[PDB]
Amino acid sequence: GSSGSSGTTCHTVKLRGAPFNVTEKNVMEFLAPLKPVAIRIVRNAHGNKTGYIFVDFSNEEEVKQALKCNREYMGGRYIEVFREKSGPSSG
Repeated sequence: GSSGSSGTTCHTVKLRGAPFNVTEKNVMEFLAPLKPVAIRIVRNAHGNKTGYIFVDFSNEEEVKQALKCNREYMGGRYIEVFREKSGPSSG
């Protein structure tokens, strides 16, 4: 209703290029030593991990550092980290 006001959002990071045997653990060790708040795995329509994992953090730093770990390899596939400007996605 005629809204629109900039407001710092909850920093969020996205991870893609993960195998089928990927879990919250892998993400933790991948994002480590950083420690996120909640690791939400993108479950496609038919429930399937299609190279996509939403991870949130407490302080911006943790996130800013998360980007550092770019062009990495875990599980058995190339991973690409991206900073989600918006932030929240679920709902």
